[PDB]
Amino acid sequence: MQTNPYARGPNPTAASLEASAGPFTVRSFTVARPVGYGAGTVYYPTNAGGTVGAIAIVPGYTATQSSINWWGPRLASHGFVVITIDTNSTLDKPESRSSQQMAALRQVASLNGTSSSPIYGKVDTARGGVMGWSMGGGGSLISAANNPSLKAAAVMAPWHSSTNFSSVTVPTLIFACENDRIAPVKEYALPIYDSMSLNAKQFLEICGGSHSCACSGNSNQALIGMKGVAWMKRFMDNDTRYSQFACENPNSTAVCDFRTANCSL
Repeated sequence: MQTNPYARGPNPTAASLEASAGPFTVRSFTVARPVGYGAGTVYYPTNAGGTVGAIAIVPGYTATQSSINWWGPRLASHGFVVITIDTNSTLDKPESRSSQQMAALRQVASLNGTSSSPIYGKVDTARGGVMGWSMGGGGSLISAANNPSLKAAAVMAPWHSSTNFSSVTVPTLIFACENDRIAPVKEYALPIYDSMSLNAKQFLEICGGSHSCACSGNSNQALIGMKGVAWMKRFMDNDTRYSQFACENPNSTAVCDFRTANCSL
């Protein structure tokens, strides 16, 4: 029997985590009046078996929700309320993306207390997570720095005007793309990872990836999805059942570099 209040769903295996969807049934609606950000889509489970944490995903420079949508149903199907946003302007900088990301999390908490919302009472507004691609990745790390109460972060090919994230205390997973030319691994992703000192962290380089190696439609949704859901489950939920999936080398040929620190089983 489970003793962790935040644990949801059954014992996972690599198979169930590598699938395209988890145990729960996902529905999705469109925020009719976004507050603090451009637009948004809310993915959520109908049968999580209790309230779940909320995750907000921000796309990159020039990009929109379609570049990151594949995360919403994948995460929500495993017991999360996921909001994929568009920014006020696709040119918004990483700092602005942090504000809009956090605003998207606040709106999800507002909607949680709205009787007409489909996520009415389905979100534990005290457990929030941040994700993003490229400049949205940089904005997610900024969100973690400014908001240490967030429970987890996971970013793809992160870009920011600075690589100094030594103050981040939130557990942060970084997907890096080997052949990234817009945010080269050895100049952004990896220097960002090594900078962090006060958190559990993981750096996972996808072999032969371009800047969008983790975007919607990539050929590694089994691994990147397994590791993203595992990380969020492990740290947003205290789900030690996901400890090995989150903390250990997946020994996958799709990975060209793996590093992790302070990831406790």
